[PDB]
Amino acid sequence: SSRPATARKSSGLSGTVRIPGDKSISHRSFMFGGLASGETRITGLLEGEDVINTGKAMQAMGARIRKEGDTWIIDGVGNGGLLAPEAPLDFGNAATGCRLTMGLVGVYDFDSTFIGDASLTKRPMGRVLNPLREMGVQVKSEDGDRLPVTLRGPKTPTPITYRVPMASAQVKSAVLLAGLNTPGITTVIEPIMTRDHTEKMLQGFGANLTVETDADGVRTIRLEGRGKLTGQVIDVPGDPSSTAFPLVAALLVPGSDVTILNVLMNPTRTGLILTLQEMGADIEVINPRLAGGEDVADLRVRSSTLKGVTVPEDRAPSMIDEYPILAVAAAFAEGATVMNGLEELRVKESDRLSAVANGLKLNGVDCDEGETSLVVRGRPDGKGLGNASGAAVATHLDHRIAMSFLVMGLVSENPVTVDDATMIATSFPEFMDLMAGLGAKIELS
Ligand SMILES: C[C@](O[C@@H]1CC(C(=O)O)=C[C@@H](OP(=O)(O)O)[C@H]1O)(C(=O)O)P(=O)(O)O
Repeated sequence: SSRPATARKSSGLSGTVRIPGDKSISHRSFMFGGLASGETRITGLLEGEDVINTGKAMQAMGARIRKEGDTWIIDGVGNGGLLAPEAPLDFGNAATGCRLTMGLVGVYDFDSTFIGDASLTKRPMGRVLNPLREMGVQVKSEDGDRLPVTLRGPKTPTPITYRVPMASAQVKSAVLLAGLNTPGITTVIEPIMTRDHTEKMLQGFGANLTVETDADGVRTIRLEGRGKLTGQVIDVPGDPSSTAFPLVAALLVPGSDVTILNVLMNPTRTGLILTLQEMGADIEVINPRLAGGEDVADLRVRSSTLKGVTVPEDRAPSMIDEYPILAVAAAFAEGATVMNGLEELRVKESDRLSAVANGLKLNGVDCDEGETSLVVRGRPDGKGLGNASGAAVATHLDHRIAMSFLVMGLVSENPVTVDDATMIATSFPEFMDLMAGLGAKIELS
């Protein structure tokens, strides 16, 4: 079952908080630490449900994982050393874990089965299963290439050169991870850059992986297969997608001044910040530095008056998971915010385009949902927004829909209710406590 929650108008958010670790990097830390030779030590790991599921999948294949103090320590099996799992690998709500693991173990000569929850089971897997079929993996999937899926790798996989058709870092990642156990050179060509945690981290683990960018922006990523991977010390930066929630809340709630510490600032993750700055947001980037091999900074966010802007389709990959919270900010901006190139939103935990549009309408917002776009016209004073009758936003098992609308309720004249807050812990278990500490009033049923 589910647990609804209602957000109420706040008098001002204020404080300094450390945001939880980056989910993308956390997933990969468990995966690469579990695969590599020797020991990997991780500090700052996100302990949300999605990451825990990836950890259990790696344990199922032979890695030993334990938490000593505040450090997760992993004893890896070495490249080529994964063991056949006894039972299905349950990824719950996590597409990142599921899709990357399909590439990782699908190329091994044993059977592996992938299952997940009601939301993950409806998402498309063909985007990863097709290149695996080219590599020689035998695939048994449900119609439409959906879970459950059982893979059986060939004795010797075939390396491929794959041009990713949509701006998916998960597809690029799955093909590169498959390349780790494939003899020869695996090449991934990305016409538009997507988050590059896989490339940066594999290089950090010693992989002979190179990235070449043409002047036209196309990336050619080459990986030599069956090479040694060496355990590493990892310091996980703060999640920029989780940061988006208290950050947008601070921009919208009058009388706010919130500082978020140690936030990942890799440009493939900062499209929302750039967009909000263009809308007039007061976001100060403090002490930009290098930590754990990544760019991080502290962000001081203050109440701002926002104006609608046009968000180009090519910025989408750099902020794809932040469209829900951006749409909420647009609900309080002067004028229209226009966002196109949103086809990928329809295949996430929920069809995010439909869920955001329906949630906004339920809460009095004037918006137009297109097949691949969203136009939102705001009401800066928040008058008439929210839902006085207490009607609940349908979250469709999507944690980001739940968090985005709860942020809306801190600003709207009328409270905003979401039908379920139980999935928030998949990526941000600290959400309720963190927001409450800043002054937000959110009542869990
Ligand atoms: C959607 C989501 O976040 C995704 C995680 C992810 C990664 O490699 O770590 C890449 C993107 O997916 P894609 O563009 O390759 O399809 C994100 O949207 C996910 O984990 O599935 P999140 O919203 O649940 O964080």
